[PDB]
Amino acid sequence: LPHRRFEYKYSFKGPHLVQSDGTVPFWAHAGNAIPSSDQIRVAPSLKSQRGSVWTKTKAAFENWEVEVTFRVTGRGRIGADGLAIWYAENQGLEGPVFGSADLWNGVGIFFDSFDNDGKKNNPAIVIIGNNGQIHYDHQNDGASQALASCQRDFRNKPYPVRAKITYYQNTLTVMINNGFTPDKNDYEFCAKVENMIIPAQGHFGISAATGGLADDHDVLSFLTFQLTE
Ligand SMILES: OC[C@H]1O[C@H](O)[C@@H](O)[C@@H](O)[C@@H]1O
Ligand SMILES: [Ca+2]
Ligand SMILES: [Ca+2]
Repeated sequence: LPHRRFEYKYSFKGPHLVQSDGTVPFWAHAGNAIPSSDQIRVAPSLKSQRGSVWTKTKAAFENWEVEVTFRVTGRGRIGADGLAIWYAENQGLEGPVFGSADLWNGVGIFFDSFDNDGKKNNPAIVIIGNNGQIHYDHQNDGASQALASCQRDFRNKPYPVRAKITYYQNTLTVMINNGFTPDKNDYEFCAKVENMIIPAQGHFGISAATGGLADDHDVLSFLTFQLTE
């Protein structure tokens, strides 16, 4: 078991998430994301929305863990498009990849709500690495570019869904609390990538998008911990 050190500079949470100036401390928000005291609505349930929130400053942790609490809520059985969790060399405040910049250097964990390839494998959670030379394949839900994935339904759960994403000793693990209980700590293994290399310094990010179909994409909290052996 590795030691965890909470890092506030790379985190945000309620109940006073937003500053009077409408800014969230230590983070930058772009597009149509709305920051409020309880939560940030990265993408609203309106057509064609892009939202992102990124850390202002880079983090340089050999090992790290991230816990994100989010709600994806939609009227339909089918919703779009999803939310992305980022660790990349540069801020991807705006762009076509779930509200963020494409051709990133780093890893994106995509919570893809919409089955763009008609394989009936969505919603899905997809880990996609990148060195800045790959154009994300939105039409194929990046099936061809995925390092790992699991099928998990994060839409319309009674409690907030929690994602625990750990980078420790070169291994990237994603644990999911699928929001069926009031226990914060009930986690189920979703996917992992072994022996994976990512940039020494990076920005943490969360982004969401909509198209023809829209869901409200909400992040209650983003928590970052440095990890040590
Ligand atoms: O929102 C779902 C779907 O809506 C439209 O069909 C397009 O904008 C797609 O890119 C998007 O995936
Ligand atoms: Ca998709
Ligand atoms: Ca699919």
